[PDB]
Amino acid sequence: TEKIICRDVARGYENVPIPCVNGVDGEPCPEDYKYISENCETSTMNIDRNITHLQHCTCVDDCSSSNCLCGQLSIRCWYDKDGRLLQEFNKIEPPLIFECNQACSCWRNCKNRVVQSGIKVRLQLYRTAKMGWGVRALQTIPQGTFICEYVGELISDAEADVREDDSYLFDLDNKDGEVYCIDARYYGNISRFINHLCDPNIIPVRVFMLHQDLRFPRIAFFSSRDIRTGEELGFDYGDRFWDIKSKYFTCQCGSEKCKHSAEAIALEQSRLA
Amino acid sequence: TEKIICRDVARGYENVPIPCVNGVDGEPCPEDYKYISENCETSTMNIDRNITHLQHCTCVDDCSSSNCLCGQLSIRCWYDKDGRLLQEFNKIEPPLIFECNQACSCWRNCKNRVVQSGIKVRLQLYRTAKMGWGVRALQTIPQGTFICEYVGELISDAEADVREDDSYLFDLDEVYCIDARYYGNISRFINHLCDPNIIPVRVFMLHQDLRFPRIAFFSSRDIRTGEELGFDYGDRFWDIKSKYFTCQCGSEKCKHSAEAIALEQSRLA
Ligand SMILES: C[S@@+](CC[C@H](N)C(=O)[O-])C[C@H]1O[C@@H](n2cnc3c(N)ncnc32)[C@H](O)[C@@H]1O
Ligand SMILES: C[S@@+](CC[C@H](N)C(=O)[O-])C[C@H]1O[C@@H](n2cnc3c(N)ncnc32)[C@H](O)[C@@H]1O
Ligand SMILES: CNc1cc(C)nc(Nc2ccc(OC)c(C3=CCNCCC3)c2)n1
Ligand SMILES: CNc1cc(C)nc(Nc2ccc(OC)c(C3=CCNCCC3)c2)n1
Ligand SMILES: [Zn+2]
Ligand SMILES: [Zn+2]
Ligand SMILES: [Zn+2]
Ligand SMILES: [Zn+2]
Ligand SMILES: [Zn+2]
Ligand SMILES: [Zn+2]
Ligand SMILES: [Zn+2]
Ligand SMILES: [Zn+2]
Repeated sequence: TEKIICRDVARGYENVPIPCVNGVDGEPCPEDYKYISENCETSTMNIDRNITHLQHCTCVDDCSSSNCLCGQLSIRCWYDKDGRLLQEFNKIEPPLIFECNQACSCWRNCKNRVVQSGIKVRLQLYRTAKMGWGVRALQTIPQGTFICEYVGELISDAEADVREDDSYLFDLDNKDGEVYCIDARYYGNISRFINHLCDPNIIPVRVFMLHQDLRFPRIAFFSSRDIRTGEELGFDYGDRFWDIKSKYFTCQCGSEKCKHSAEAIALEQSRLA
Repeated sequence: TEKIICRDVARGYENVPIPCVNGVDGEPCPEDYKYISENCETSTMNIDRNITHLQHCTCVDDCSSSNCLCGQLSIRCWYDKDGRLLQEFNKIEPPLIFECNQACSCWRNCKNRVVQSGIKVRLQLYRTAKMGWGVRALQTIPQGTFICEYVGELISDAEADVREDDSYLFDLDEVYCIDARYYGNISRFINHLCDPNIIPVRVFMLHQDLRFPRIAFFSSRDIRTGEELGFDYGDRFWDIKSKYFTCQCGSEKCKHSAEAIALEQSRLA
């Protein structure tokens, strides 16, 4: 039987509480980590926070025009009037998003500040059947809605390379130079509990807000389709993760489209010869 | 004969709107600065944002216990149940206040997060009689209430020493400064009073880089509606600006007026 174990795993560090339940086994509100709502550093990253380096807009409306420079650096501004991704949004090739910032002319409440406004939808940390902890929606979520940000600790590839647990890494794809990661292992928000789905229902988008240091995009998940209450959430972890993790365990998403089940895995070894 | 010029000079960045009114002359909503709710940088200040260098507490309560480490770092926690300073607060030389942080065990709603929770009282930017713009209250403000932070651009004393205008400099105790000239919030418009109803306090929140305390204003006594806010700018400012102009605070205790500046000029010779 199900029961509210933690009333709010975010200790009210979010716009809404995110409670945790377990109706599958006897594991408690996990506490092998620290909840944070915003990214953190351990080493010196020296994010460029130079207010003059900020590409801003001069809009004096609600930034709903196409003349918003902030909403040009991403071709179009990709948010509708209700702060959803355009139905025509490039869901496979997600461009960089530059939200309005503190150098802009617009008001804090313009139409180009979705991600920076924090979680809005009601989420729940819950015990899955076969994947441990997972996240699910306690409400329908229209396609294109912002769910939550992938928050954790900022580290270099050289740091990631030598960390015991690689279970909670997230790659920040940068065109040039050195590469960086978010490790949600020791520090993280709700999103650290999102599982991999072979048939995903959210997508990550690299976003820029209070700063535009291309080394460190913030990662925001939006719903790639309508989501029915109670439905588990999950993005595609991609092959990097699976190539490493397969020999240790097997996908359990269950989707017939499953590309990483013990069955589909062995089918390709069988297809080999 | 008073007009409302900006609905909110903070462009909706504060918890509340801060409107501007002019009942004196024909000067409009000031617009030769950028309004920001949080301190900004131009050049790198290399603040220490390392979460492990954060001294945290491990309370499970609302941090009311005398056992909250954060509280102790400040001698004790100086906030009452409603977030106001204690009547027994050192108003002359106030201690640094370490608020709870993101590494603390406590909840975001604990008793030790006043300043980080933003402006609560209703303020208004208005045109004074002889002091240009000023900030006044729209409500009574109980003593020890948190008002606003002095927000601006962090600069070294080397940088400050060669800034054209030194009118929006606020000093921290390596020397660094907040210059609210090109970037600032409502506090950039608080005038100087010889009878100051607010005091600065150095605070730490998301980080504990001691070079960079954030500056919070609290009422030093009760404040009636309409009453103008103002803090003693200190003698550094006046020993510079005296020869340029003189204090118009209007106080009977005023110590920088034309009268006073001449009274001590001759009270000597
Ligand atoms: C970032 S964590 C997600 C939260 C995790 N379920 C937990 O309870 O901590 C990812 C780890 O959860 C498990 N996991 C996530 N998605 C899975 C999936 N689709 N199938 C099987 N295990 C999965 C694996 O142990 C994986 O290394
Ligand atoms: C930090 S600004 C205060 C905002 C200023 N009233 C304005 O209109 O922008 C400080 C400047 O305001 C004026 N000022 C502030 N306090 C004053 C006082 N007590 N008497 C006269 N002028 C004052 C002087 O021009 C001073 O250099
Ligand atoms: C270990 N060193 C590095 C270095 C870099 C640049 N990226 C990564 N990324 C990485 C590696 C392994 C992973 O799983 C085994 C993952 C993922 C972890 C779970 N979160 C979803 C993304 C895949 C990411 N790791
Ligand atoms: C110009 N260079 C420097 C360097 C340093 C370390 N401090 C300062 N502080 C300073 C100088 C002049 C001031 O007024 C003329 C002020 C003040 C400005 C207005 N705000 C009230 C505090 C006094 C501060 N200035
Ligand atoms: Zn705009
Ligand atoms: Zn903008
Ligand atoms: Zn905008
Ligand atoms: Zn699968
Ligand atoms: Zn505490
Ligand atoms: Zn604390
Ligand atoms: Zn606390
Ligand atoms: Zn005076």
